[PDB]
Amino acid sequence: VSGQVVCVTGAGGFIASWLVKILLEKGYTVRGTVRNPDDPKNGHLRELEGAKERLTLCKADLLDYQSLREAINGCDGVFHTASPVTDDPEQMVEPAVIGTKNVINAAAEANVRRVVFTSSIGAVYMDPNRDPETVVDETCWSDPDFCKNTKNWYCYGKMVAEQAAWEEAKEKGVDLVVINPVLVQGPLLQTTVNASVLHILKYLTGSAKTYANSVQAYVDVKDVALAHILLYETPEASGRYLCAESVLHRGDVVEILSKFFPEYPIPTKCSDVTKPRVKPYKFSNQKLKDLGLEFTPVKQCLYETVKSLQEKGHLPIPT
Ligand SMILES: NC(=O)c1ccc[n+]([C@@H]2O[C@H](COP(=O)([O-])OP(=O)(O)OC[C@H]3O[C@@H](n4cnc5c(N)ncnc54)[C@H](OP(=O)(O)O)[C@@H]3O)[C@@H](O)[C@H]2O)c1
Repeated sequence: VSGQVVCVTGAGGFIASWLVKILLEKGYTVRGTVRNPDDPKNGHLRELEGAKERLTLCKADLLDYQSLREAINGCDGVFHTASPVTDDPEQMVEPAVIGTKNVINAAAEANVRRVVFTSSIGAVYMDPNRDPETVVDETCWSDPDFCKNTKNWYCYGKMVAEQAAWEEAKEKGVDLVVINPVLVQGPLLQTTVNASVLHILKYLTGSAKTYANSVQAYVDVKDVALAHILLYETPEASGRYLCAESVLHRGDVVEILSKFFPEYPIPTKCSDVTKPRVKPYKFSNQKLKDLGLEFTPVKQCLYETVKSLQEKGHLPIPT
C-alpha cells in the first residue's frame, strides 16, 4: 500500500478525521481537502501520526471544480465524504449533488482506481410504503417526495447525491462503491461538535428534557472509517453497504448514558407514551460482515463519545 495516494474530501470532519488517521497509520499518502488549510479547526490533522511526511491539506470547495482537479490529480483513490449536514435545502442540496458530480468527474479525469462515497441510511430507510417487517438492507431506497414533503432535506440531499454518483460514475466509467452509515458516534478528533454527536450531547447537558418514542440505528466512527478503507481495498467490493451495529430505542440510549454518567441531567421521562414502545426494526449488515468487518458494540461507543466531550471541554461535571 506504500506509494499509494488517496484523496479524502472534507478531511477535518468527524468521520473523515478518523479515516485520515487510519489511512496514515496504514501507510497511505493522503491529500485531504479542507476549505482553509490555515484554519485552526484543522490543526488536529497536522498532529496525526505520519501527517508531517504524508498528509497534504489541499484547499478546496465542493463547488470549485478546479480546486478538486488540483486535489485529486495523481490520486489512486478518492474517499468522497465531504457534505453539508443540514435540513436547510439552501445549504444542503448543491454541495451534496453538484459537489458529488464534481468529485466523480475530477476522479474520472485523474484516472483514479476507485471512488468510495459516503452516503447515509437517510438514502435507504425513508420510504412510507415499505412494509414495517421487511429487513432494511442495501436494496432499500428512500422516497424523495416523502423526504421533501416531510422536510427531511438532509436525507433528500444524501439520496439525490448518491443517485447522482452512480449516474455520473456509470457515464464516466468510474469504479464507485458506496457506504451508507447510520447515526455515527464515538470520540471526536476535531475541536467542535458535529451534528451526529449533538444527538448525544443534548442528553448530557440536559437540553433534552424527555426522550422520544422512537428507535434508530447506531455505529461507531472507527468502524465507519475502517469500513471505508475495506471497501476501497477489496477488489470485489461492489454496490452499496449498510454500515450499522444495532438499533436502539431512545429509552435504551438514555439508560446506557445515565448508568455510565449518573451525575448528569440525562432525561428519564418519555415524551409521549400514548403509543406502545417502538420496537427495533430489522436490518442486515451482512455485506460488510462478509468482507470481515467486526462492529464495536454501541455501549462502548456511547461511553467514548461522552468521555471525548468531557476531554474537550463540552461537559463539566454539574455542581
Ligand atoms: N455523522 C453521521 O452520523 C453520519 C451518518 C451517515 C452519513 N454521514 C455522512 O458522513 C460524511 C461526513 O460527515 P460528518 O458526520 O463527519 O460531519 P462533519 O464533521 O460536519 O463533516 C462534514 C465535512 O464536510 C465539509 N463540507 C461541507 N460543505 C463543504 C463544501 N461546500 N466544500 C467542501 N467541504 C465541505 C465540512 O467542512 P467545513 O467544516 O469547512 O464546513 C466538514 O468537514 C457526510 O457525507 C455525511 O453526510 C454522517
